[PDB]
Amino acid sequence: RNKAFHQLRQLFQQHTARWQHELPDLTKPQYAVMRAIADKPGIEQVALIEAAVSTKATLAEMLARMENRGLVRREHDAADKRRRFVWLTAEGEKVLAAAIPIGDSVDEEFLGRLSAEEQELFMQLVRKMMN
Amino acid sequence: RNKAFHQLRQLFQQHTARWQHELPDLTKPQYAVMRAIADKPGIEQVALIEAAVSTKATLAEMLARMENRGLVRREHDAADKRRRFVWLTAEGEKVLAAAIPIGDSVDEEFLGRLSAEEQELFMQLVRKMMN
Repeated sequence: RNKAFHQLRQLFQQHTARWQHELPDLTKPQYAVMRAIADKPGIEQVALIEAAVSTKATLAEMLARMENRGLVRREHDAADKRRRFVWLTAEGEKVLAAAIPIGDSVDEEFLGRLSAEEQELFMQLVRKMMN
Repeated sequence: RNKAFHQLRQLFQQHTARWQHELPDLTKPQYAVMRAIADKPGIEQVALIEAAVSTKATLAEMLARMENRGLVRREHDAADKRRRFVWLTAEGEKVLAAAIPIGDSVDEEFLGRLSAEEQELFMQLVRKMMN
């Protein structure tokens, strides 16, 4: 179709499908969460919605499953047990470190068909469409 | 993040969220299916996976729910009851015709921040990354 956002879902689904084959137990939302926890340990669970793209509900179920698999650990505010702080466990660290090159490689199967200038320009368009 | 595909999911989720508010009972996959049935009535259910971006399973559940709401109707091959042909009902026609301007409008909140040349160029990048 000639619809930009239809072709967008085409590209996004192909990337997701390749991601699923390569990382069957770590989806892109789960991977992004873990990336965001690594470069900000103790990040607030609420601040992790922007840093990972999600809703409060989806992040809650995600973090529960990751907590259930020993990938992350969480601590609460003593004054407001609603707010939570999230860290990556040593097991989660190992999972994340191994997944980064695989994710980069899945990105590269698509980004690699673009020049560095084209990749940068794709990024400025996507950012201009958001802000 | 500086990751093109992370920002892609950012843009795609914002568009989906606005789509959900405007068309709560017609998701983008459901809308794309209906568009593809309109300009090819009697299309084979299997051929509707490409024309709508989906898996066989997701399309089956989608078409069942749409059939259950009288939006589409289906006929089978007499020699192979597995294969199905899909049409839009008159009620589905009305739903589709009303949804097209709303969808275009949701697309426009993002595409409108781009010049015609920028929109065309975003499309060539997305297509170059797929083929």
